[PDB]
Amino acid sequence: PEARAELSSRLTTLRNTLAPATNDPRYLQACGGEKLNRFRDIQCRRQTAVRADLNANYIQVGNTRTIACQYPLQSQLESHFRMLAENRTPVLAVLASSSEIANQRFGMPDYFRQSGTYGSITVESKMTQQVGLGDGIMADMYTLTIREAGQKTISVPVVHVGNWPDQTAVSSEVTKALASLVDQTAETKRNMYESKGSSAVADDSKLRPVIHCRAGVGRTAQLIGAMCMNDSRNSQLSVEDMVSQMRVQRNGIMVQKDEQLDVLIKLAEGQGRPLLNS
Amino acid sequence: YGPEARAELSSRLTTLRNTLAPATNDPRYLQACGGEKLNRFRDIQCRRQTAVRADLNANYIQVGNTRTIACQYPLQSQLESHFRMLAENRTPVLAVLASSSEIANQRFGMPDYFRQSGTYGSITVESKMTQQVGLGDGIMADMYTLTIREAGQKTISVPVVHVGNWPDQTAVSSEVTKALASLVDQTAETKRNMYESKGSSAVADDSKLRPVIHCRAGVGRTAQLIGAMCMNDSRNSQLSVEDMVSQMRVQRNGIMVQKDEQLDVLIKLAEGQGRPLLNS
Repeated sequence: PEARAELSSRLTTLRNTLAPATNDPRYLQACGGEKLNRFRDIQCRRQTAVRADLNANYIQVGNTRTIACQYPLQSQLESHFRMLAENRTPVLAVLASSSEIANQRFGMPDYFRQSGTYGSITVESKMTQQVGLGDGIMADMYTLTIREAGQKTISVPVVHVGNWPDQTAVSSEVTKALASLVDQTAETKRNMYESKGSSAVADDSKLRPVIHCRAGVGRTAQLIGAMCMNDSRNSQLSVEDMVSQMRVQRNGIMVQKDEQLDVLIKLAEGQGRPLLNS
Repeated sequence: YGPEARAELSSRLTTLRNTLAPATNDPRYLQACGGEKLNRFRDIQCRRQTAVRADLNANYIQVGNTRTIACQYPLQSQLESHFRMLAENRTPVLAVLASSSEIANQRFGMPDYFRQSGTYGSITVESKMTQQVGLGDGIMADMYTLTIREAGQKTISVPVVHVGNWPDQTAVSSEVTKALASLVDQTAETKRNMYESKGSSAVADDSKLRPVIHCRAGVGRTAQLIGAMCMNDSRNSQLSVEDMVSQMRVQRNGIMVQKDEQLDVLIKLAEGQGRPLLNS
């Protein structure tokens, strides 16, 4: 009760500090009258921005490097597939469910289960299997081939959690299962780039897991937090440090709901990881 | 816990299971009287000593402080006796752990007795669904009030917690199981206190006001929920996981905790409490 409440106070204060002012120099602004942020108040830390036209950030919490982003707006699809291609994406985790995707009010393009042409990019996907994660939650696996004029064809593994519960929170147990599936798909594809001699492997802003739910601050932060607690080398980090690093690297809302922070506390607890600093 | 301790736990439990295996017309197990099918599955029998009625495959279980009734899903021909058990028991909560998909598969012969209104010999029942409660990971408990009316007898209302979308394929995590054990306890606690303010004589009877729990055979998911309910009680602290599964098996049959995945939920919950797995 006590330490959790204190953890919330420090994170609320940080959040308030990070709040976006009008045309805030810390946050990426829409250059050119195109809509950049899907939600007016979930903005992109400029400094860690991957591209000027996407609301997406490079995050690194300890040893864990990922890209967290919002679900791309229809107009952002070509830049979004360019980000996935240049990054040589070892795994793309989509945490928005099929019910969310299919509800047109939300305007979330089904870009990875269909084949399409986006400016100069042609993509096609193939479903290869479903993997159970626990409690009936299933990850549907797809191969996304991105082809571009004059450029190489890049294949991106997609882990889609098709039936992520729209109502309840996902347990820490299913979250750890999903973090582990995401690391193993990433490890495998990374070793394929390595055996083919891609320069990609030497460049630390490449081969990063790309993770997004709808806005890229709730579920996204739950999974990234779990992937960090999973890598041994992150031993020294408290929950206070991890959420803090995510917030100053994307925006103040990373780990948006209490239900998401409780999953991070449960996992921490199971490791003897500290919640707070001191 | 350690792979080693878990493996030893499985050895002790397998030996007990083999000690308890039913011989032909075994005196420890309830035998079908006449040409009436008693057992929904012929290998999953009913311990005679703790049996509730001679015509049901259902047992009184008491692990430490926790008293429940575990039964198989009643066969069509057992529905009147089943409703009599639920009424005489003054059942505070009936937890049904078989999903809607299982119930609707006619090959399985599982009568949908709690979501419909019907007449079974002299008993008339009716249900009303009152609300769904979310347990975690998209699993939902659908709540129903079952009213059992019988000629010359009182009308009794049984709260039903139905886990409508219990996953048919995977195991249910310890987190959702803990959420389900707690809903069941709270529903029971409430109906128990209504009988108490009304002055029910039943609250002093230790064979009454027991949670009735059943899945399909009443040995797998049933054993998972009952183990969790025992661990939610402070007076059961001294008991290892070996003692709880061993008592359940001697009180019903030795298939209680039917799968390894069921045992692993019990080990995860145990671990989170610093409860021991083994005895010594």
